[PDB]
Amino acid sequence: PMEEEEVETFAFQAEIAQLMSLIINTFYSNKEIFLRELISNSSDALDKIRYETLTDPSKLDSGKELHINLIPNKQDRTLTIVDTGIGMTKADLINNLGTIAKSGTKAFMEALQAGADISMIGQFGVGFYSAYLVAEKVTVITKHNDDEQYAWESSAGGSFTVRTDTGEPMGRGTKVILHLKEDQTEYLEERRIKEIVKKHSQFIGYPITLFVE
Repeated sequence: PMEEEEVETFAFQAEIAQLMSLIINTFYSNKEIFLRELISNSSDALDKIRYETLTDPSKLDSGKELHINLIPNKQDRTLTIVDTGIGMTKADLINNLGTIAKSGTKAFMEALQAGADISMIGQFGVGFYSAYLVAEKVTVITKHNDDEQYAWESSAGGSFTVRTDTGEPMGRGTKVILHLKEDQTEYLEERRIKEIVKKHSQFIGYPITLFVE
């Protein structure tokens, strides 16, 4: 018979929701920043796992490769960004960069002592939301070794849903699926992608691969 997947609906915090409204209902010229910020999330996520392995190498069972993969789908009108980073936990998903702000990143304190550098955008509620400059809806599927695989999703409107993901398991890392707006079909070209990544993501200490259909 059918299975009833568990679902949970939350609302964006007041100022975040208004920011979401601002982004979508206002025209911006330099929309291309979306890729730079999203790549930063992936690299920072890779830095998280990078530092995990020095103190606990067994976290690499779910994957040792550290890279960013771009998968454009010209037929679906979707741009998929996948990384093999630390992945996100149910806590990190809901307490994302935006909900927790001006509170101070707790992990950063102990991470600093472990020898970690400042490369963890987990508080600044601005970078991640750049996805809505090009996409109408973004879904983020992630799994962290210490947690299950979850799917976060929202079409703005002040609300967002989270659910346990029964789909394809990535092992470890982050999968962000951007549903680009109809007027944003330019970012489905392999050339346009390279244009942005070379320019904005040139100083990435990890391999970047674009899968061109």
